[PDB]
Amino acid sequence: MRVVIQRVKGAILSVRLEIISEIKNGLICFLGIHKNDTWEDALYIIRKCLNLRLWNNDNKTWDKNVKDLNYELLIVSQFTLFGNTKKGNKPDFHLAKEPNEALIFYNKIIDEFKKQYNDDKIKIGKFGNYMNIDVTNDGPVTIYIDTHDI
Amino acid sequence: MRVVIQRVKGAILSVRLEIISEIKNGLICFLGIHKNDTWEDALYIIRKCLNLRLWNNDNKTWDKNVKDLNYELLIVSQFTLFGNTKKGNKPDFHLAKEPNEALIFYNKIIDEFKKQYNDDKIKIGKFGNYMNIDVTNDGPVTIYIDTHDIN
Ligand SMILES: N[C@H](CCC(=O)O)C(=O)O
Repeated sequence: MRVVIQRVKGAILSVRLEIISEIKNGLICFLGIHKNDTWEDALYIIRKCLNLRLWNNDNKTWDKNVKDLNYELLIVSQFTLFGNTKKGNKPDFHLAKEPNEALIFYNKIIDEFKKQYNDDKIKIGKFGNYMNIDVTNDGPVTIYIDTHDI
Repeated sequence: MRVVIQRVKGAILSVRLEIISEIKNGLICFLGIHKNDTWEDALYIIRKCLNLRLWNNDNKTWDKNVKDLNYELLIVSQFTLFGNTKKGNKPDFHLAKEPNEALIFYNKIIDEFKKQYNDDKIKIGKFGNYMNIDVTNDGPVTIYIDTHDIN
C-alpha cells in the first residue's frame, strides 16, 4: 500500500466545480492500494498517518503528530501511485487493486481512521470521480511509505 | 533519487509571506536527492519528468506529456522523502544528502531541465528555506519514482 503524506495549512477538495471537502491545518494523504494488500497493510498506513511527528513544537523539531495538534486529515484515493514508469512514457497501473473492490477497502480504511482518532477529523474525496484539490503545502513536508517494505 | 509528481492547474510558491514562483498548468515535483545519487540518478528523473505522458488529449487518455502541451515544471527540493519512518515516529533523514552538495546537485539538475526543455518553462523554490506552496491539484495525479528500482 502506498501513501504520500503532504503537510498542509489546509485543503479544499472539488468535483464536477464543487467543494465537498475541506480541512484547515493537517495532513493530505494520497492513498494507493495494491491488489495484494491485506488489512494489515491498511493498519500500518492508518497508524503512521495519525502517528508520524511532522510538526516541530516550541524549540523542538519533528515532535507533535496530527492527533496532538487536534488537526484534520484529507484522505484521497490514488492508484496513479502504482503507475509503472519502467515500461515507457505511458504508465500502466496494472499493479493497483480493481476499483469495484478497492472501494470497499478504502471505506474500511476510512472507518478505521475514525476509530483510531476522531471521526470529526477525517475527511475524504469521491472515489470514482475526477477531483480538483487546492493544497497549501506547509514547508512543505512530503513523506512516502510503501507498506510493502515490510 | 526520489520524486513525487503531481499534475496541477497551477501553483504558487511563496516564502517567509512574499511570493517567488508561479506556474499555470503542468507539474510540480518534490525531488529528494539520496546521499549517493549519480548523475544517472538525475537524468532518469528529468527524462521521466518531461516525457511522462500524463494528460488526456482528445479521445486519448495517458497520452500527452508536459513538453507537448507546452506546460511548466516547478522543482521543489524535498529531503523529507528520505524521511525514514519504518521504525519510530520521528522521521529519519540519514539517507539524505548534505544541503551543501545537495544545493549544487539540485542546481545542476535545474540546468539540465532547462537545457532539455526550455529556460522559461522551469521554475523553482528557495532551496532549504521554509516555503509555502499553493498547489491546484488537477485530477489528482501522483507518481513516485525511486530511481533505485531501476536496473
Ligand atoms: N488520470 C486522471 C484520473 C482522474 C479521474 O479519476 O477521473 C484523468 O485521466 O483524468
